[PDB]
Amino acid sequence: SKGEELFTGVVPILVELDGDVNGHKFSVSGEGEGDATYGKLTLKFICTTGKLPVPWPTLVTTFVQCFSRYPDHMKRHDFFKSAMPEGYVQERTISFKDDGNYKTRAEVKFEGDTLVNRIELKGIDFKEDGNILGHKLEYNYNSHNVYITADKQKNGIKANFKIRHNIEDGSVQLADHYQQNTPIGDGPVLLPDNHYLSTQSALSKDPNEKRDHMVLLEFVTAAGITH
Repeated sequence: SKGEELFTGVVPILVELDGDVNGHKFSVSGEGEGDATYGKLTLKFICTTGKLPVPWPTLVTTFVQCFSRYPDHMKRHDFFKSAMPEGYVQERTISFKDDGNYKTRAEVKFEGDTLVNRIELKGIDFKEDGNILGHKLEYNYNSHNVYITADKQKNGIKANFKIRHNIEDGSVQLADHYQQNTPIGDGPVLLPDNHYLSTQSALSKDPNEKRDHMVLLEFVTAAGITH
């Protein structure tokens, strides 16, 4: 795609989120850069409203799959880059097993040469002292498969996957994800064959940062198609 060519080098990224989870209103700003050649993301996020009222890991999937590494032979399946620069809408329902849900609506597009992800997040029916509002999740992140399918009537894609958040007692908090993406612009976009994105993420802290924050290093490769 034409859009593919926008990602051959390192691209600056901005993430802005406004959230309301059980009436706790918050905002997050993130900065960093992506190198889709290597499937690579590096960002730092700051909660600009004070303390983040949910655990940082729960927001990772919400906080730019255009930076996934599509192998050359899978170029024709890369919806995400094909929608650029005009971008795509990304909507999800994230269901935390036996707890509440997030519903997110985001727009991912270029502002100049910077790739931007603007998100509105709404969370409801969380348990006051469950794993989310009670901050019982470990500060770490597992490796997942994101299963993608074409959504032809929307000129886009769907994704369905399970995220596992480790709980501090050694257990796991499942977060079922259902996702739909829709292009914004009028250029042709790629409608993929079934495939998945294999993810890995490492969370850290900046030792000199006293605001509530998250440093994220993530690698994602598309897979599941041989030719």
